[PDB]
Amino acid sequence: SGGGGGILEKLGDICFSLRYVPTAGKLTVVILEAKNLKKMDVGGLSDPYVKIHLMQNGKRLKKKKTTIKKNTLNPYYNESFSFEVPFEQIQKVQVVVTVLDYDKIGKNDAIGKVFVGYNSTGAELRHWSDMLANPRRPIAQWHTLQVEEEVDAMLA
Ligand SMILES: [Ca+2]
Ligand SMILES: [Ca+2]
Repeated sequence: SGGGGGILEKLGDICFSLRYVPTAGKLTVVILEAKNLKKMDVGGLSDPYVKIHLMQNGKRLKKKKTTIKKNTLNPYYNESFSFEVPFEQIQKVQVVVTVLDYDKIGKNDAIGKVFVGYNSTGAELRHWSDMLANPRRPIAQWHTLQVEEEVDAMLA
């Protein structure tokens, strides 16, 4: 129950898999696809890419990013990323997933973001809990993107 703050924001959705291997402390995130993204270019669509942050206690510990897909609101990525998180800390971290529009000049604006892990709620918490309940098993799930203002207030 609960969560769902981004549902009516109409920013789009992201699908990714999570896998956690406790013995090795290996956390794998595969960015699969996004859909229904907000348009971010005047006269056009968006040039989306995805950033992943590992966080704890308001600090960005590690940063990864996908390739950029041009001129689409429904990008497919299928790009894998791994992090090292010891089992004693896996219930105390966040994985933050942000979709942004690439612009050749100017700060790349976020479309929206979500996080899973500590302090996550709703479908975000469910995905994380499913990951932890099933060591070594990759679990794919869709998430609704939420405005950065809101998500960042929860992460800070
Ligand atoms: Ca733009
Ligand atoms: Ca752009």
